[PDB]
Amino acid sequence: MSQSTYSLEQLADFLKVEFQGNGATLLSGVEEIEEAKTAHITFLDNEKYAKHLKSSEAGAIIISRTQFQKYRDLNKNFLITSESPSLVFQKCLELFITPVDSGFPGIHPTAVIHPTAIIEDHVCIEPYAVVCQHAHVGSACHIGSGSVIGAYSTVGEHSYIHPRVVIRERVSIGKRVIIQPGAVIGSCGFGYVTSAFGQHKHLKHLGKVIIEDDVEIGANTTIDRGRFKHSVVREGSKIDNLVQIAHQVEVGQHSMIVAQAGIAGSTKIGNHVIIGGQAGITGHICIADHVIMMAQTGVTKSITSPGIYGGAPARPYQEIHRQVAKVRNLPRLEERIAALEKLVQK
Amino acid sequence: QSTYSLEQLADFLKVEFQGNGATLLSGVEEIEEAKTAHITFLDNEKYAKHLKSSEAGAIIISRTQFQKYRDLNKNFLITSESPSLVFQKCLELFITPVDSGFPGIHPTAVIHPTAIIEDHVCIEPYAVVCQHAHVGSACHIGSGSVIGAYSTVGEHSYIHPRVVIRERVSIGKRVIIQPGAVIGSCGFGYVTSAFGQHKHLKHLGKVIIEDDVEIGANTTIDRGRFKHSVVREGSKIDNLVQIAHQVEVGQHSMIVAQAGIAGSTKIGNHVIIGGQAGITGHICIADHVIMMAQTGVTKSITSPGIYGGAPARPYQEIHRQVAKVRNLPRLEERIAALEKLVQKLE
Amino acid sequence: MSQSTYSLEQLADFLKVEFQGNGATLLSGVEEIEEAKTAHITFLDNEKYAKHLKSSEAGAIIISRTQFQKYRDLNKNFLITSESPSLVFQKCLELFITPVDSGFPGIHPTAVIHPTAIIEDHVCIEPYAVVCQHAHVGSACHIGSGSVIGAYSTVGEHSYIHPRVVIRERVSIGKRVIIQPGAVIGSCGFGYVTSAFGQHKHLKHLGKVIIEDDVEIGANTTIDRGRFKHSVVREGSKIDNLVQIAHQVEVGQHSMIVAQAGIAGSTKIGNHVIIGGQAGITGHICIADHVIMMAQTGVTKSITSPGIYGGAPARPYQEIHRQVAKVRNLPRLEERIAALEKLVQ
Ligand SMILES: CC(=O)N[C@H]1[C@@H](OP(=O)(O)OP(=O)(O)OC[C@H]2O[C@@H](n3ccc(=O)[nH]c3=O)[C@H](O)[C@@H]2O)O[C@H](CO)[C@@H](O)[C@@H]1O
Ligand SMILES: CCCCCCCCCCCCCCCC(=O)O
Ligand SMILES: CCCCCCCCCCCCCCCC(=O)O
Ligand SMILES: CCCCCCCCCCCCCCCC(=O)O
Repeated sequence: MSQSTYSLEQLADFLKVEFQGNGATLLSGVEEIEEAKTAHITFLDNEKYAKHLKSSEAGAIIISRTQFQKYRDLNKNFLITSESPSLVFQKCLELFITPVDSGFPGIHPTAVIHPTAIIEDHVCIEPYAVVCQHAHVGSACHIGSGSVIGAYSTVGEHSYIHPRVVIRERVSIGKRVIIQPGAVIGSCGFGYVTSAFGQHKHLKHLGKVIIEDDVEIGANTTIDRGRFKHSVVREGSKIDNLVQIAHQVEVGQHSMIVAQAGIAGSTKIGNHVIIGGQAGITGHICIADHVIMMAQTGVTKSITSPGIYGGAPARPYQEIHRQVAKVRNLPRLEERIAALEKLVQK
Repeated sequence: QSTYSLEQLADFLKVEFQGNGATLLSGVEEIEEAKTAHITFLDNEKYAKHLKSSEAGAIIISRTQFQKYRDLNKNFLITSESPSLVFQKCLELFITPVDSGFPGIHPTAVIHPTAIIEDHVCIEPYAVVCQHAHVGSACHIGSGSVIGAYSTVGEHSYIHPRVVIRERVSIGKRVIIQPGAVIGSCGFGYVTSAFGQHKHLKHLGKVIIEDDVEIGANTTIDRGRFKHSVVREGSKIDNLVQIAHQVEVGQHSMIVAQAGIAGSTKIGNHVIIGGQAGITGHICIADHVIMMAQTGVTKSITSPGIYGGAPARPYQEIHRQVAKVRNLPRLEERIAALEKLVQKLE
Repeated sequence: MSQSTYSLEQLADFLKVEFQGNGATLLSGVEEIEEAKTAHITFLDNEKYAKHLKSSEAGAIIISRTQFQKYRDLNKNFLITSESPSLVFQKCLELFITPVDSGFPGIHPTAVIHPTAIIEDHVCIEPYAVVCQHAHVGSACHIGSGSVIGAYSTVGEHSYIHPRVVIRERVSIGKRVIIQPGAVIGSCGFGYVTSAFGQHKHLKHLGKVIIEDDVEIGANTTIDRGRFKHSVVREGSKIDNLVQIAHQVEVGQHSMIVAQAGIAGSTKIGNHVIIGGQAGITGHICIADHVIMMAQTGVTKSITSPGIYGGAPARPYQEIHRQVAKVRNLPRLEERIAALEKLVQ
């Protein structure tokens, strides 16, 4: 059974949103548009859902103003918003599954905080978390169970650090950053001096890592500091689980890096970039703004222009689509040769 | 340390032997490396090289492979069961397992007043059990592990140190979780805005880990927005694997290390995923499908059998295409052999 | 707070190095060769750069004696060394940026140490680290916050273990070994016996993990133990972030494994081997000494002689470079066929 029941109108009012349809319609859960039934709230998200909308049995559909002007004649209950539909849907989702926390509010007796560390107002620090010398945790932060905030590291207001995250020394974490469990920020970069015919001597890496506002970093993802320059991750970028970011990597604004991709040292990535799952980018190159790399891409040279790329080495997608096809067509090209090899006349 | 004779072993294992029964054995070893004091085993068409000239004092072997080598004057232990399983029986005679030496519930374990901890459970130093969690009987919760809000761990499960189990996770019976794993990380899903900017969505689905599942070190399993992610019973998952939001892994399936499945993909029962393979989201993998290491699965696999390559094709077809790509200089030379016969002048 | 400025001459005296140029030149930081300004010390270690040298604006360039001869005519401030310019550069770096510890000296009161664990002199153990029955921490070792040192595991003198590393039971860690946060040393190997109905039997692992001296291991890298014999990483090898080292893998000496690479069971890597980022190596094979594997390599067969290998399946550099070129050429190739086929024989 469900947690709550709402009428269309009651919910529209709660959401400070407009509605069209039957205000007395009863709503008791959420569902994706292709599976929603009378009782369900759903949303339309701007894709080929034309016929997904007409055939929708949902009791309430969250739709933007522009999209509603186009489907005004349809006999459906709409919740009409100026915000993005998915975001308003999120608000409806949390009426049915309320978000929950660990049950340890404020600073826990077992939190270890260095006397020189500065903790601001209204912060939560969970069991066994460690805050090292001269660190600075901004107001309304959450430091999860057993996380380490390293020496001289700053954490901007409203950031949410999950359990067992390690933030090493000299790391700048911006406002409203979300780090999932098991991330390591400011691990030493993979750089050495070579000696005695190939033996490798450790170099101390003294660069920072700068994590700007509204950045998210996924579970077990590792971000290496530069040797003397900073690794940076700019505003609004999101980074999925299990990603390697190497020393002195720059990742521009509102970029996205999907699980298990890796970027080698000293590479810059532009703004509005998508790096697909398991892709890899060599060191010492650049990726332009608005580039999209397909999963499992291997980037060997700089990309200087926007568009989709894939393969290894990466090529513009038109080129590798062609490549895969010509390769698959090899036997048919060989029978084409053998037939033309048969013609050996006088 | 103890010692066993060939007859003294055959009788314990309840197995038939052949050779010198008074032979003295004192350990296990790999077929190539085993001397007189060593028990070994054969379980390959591709390890037969090392049998003809082995020095083991006992060779565990199947009724099938025995038919090839019974003429050889080696000491055998012949089984109608898995040679490797019987091998394990011998190995567990010579090496004992060892624990931390922190029995029961440690004084430093933080258990929220509203959590339920059953009987005969071990919770190691600095582990944190959050509100309304249920830890079943005969469980082991490793040092510094987190058991999130409203999460349950079925009886006889084993959570290694520094594992993070987040909110509303269901861990089934006799599950083993290796160190560093993160169960119930947030799925990589965002709301894109007017200016290409990405808005965080709290993911509120469950992760359901069924009975007998094992999960490797530093592996990450994401939860769906509101629908569930599932790893069905029997499935074994290796190190450094990404399991994305709302993925469903069928029963008795294997996912090898560094492999990755993208959001909303369903994997059938008895599927093997070779290492470093990635599979795209929103597709289906049929039961009994085997993906080779480094496979790149772009489209749903409808039929069972072995697949490999990127894009994924059946074994026979990629093996073929690898051969035909290798043969391109030959193919071009026979075009040069043909562009030379333009000697057709008049 | 090292807002510090030194003179080129002071620098040279500190470093014990010859200089060419204005000794009064004021240096107040470090920079990479193509960005260095008059306030900046930089270095040239690779001839791969050197094109940035002629135009360089650095207030000092750390250079070798050979390179000086090559570039003598030039009007630059040089610090001339018989050592590695990158190792001399490091001494300058450390002059402007000072390493910082956590500020938790010695053994922190909240460290759990089993009555049967052995702790030597001058050891740091940080808040909430856990040391199990019969473990051994060497002299002058650092055990970072919340790290676990498992049952009967030894950590050799002068090792540095960062926060939340899990060192499991029966792991030997050598001298001077560094382990970045989150690595897991001694997880169970991935070993099973699939039954007729399709179900998979867990095989208990009781072998060990041996990490030799001067080895380094990256963040969240995971090194599994063997069914009955040890996984081993030999002297001076450096393993990057997020790597899979399976059960019974042996890594030789002075080898390097770049991030996300992976190696399957019972595989042998020789000495002075480089495995590139994201590369993958099957089980039960060997890689010869002095082999270089390109990034994203898929090695399916043993490499038995030295050199450079790339692609998936891996081939020597020559065969793989040629293959890419020939695949790249298929439209041009069938174009030659398209021209041929319009014969009227
Ligand atoms: C993959 C990648 O991107 N770089 C690799 C390469 O870097 P490489 O040796 O080229 O230089 P690194 O990036 O390691 O050194 C740090 C910085 O020094 C600067 N610099 C380098 C040489 C020089 O003569 N003058 C100078 O100013 C470079 O711009 C670099 O950003 O070999 C190192 C040897 O272990 C690895 O750590 C690095 O991962
Ligand atoms: C140049 C080799 C050809 C194949 C294409 C390879 C693309 C590069 C993949 C490297 C993975 C990046 C991992 C980061 C490692 C690090 O630098 O610390
Ligand atoms: C169309 C894709 C081209 C290549 C095919 C390779 C399959 C993709 C591999 C990606 C694996 C990573 C999945 C995690 C995704 C996530 O968490 O959002
Ligand atoms: C066509 C041949 C397949 C492609 C080549 C892939 C080479 C192997 C890549 C996977 C590495 C396996 C490491 C996983 C460790 C483990 O088994 O636990």
